[PDB]
Amino acid sequence: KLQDSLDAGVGNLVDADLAKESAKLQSLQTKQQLGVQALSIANQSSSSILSLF
Amino acid sequence: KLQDSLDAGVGNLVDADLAKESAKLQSLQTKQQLGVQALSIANQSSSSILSLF
Repeated sequence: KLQDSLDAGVGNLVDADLAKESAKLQSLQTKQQLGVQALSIANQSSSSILSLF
Repeated sequence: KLQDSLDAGVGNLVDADLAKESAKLQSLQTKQQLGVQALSIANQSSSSILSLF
């Protein structure tokens, strides 16, 4: 019983809960796709100079 | 981040505003054509004396 309680305490000490991570993964994947879109929009800005000439 | 800030500072230090140059260039082209035509009209001062003789 002592070894059981000790392993349970180590598991509380270290193990992460995954139900939070199913949310965190979705949020960061969506934010990454928005970041690539924002980076494309930022890269495109230089094209306007050519219209002036 | 610090190298990005230093590069942005150099860019503010030396970059030209091309939208200003788009106006300044056409203004100088028109002024140059006016200067050439003015020099052409000034060249003909010798023409008037032929009528006197």
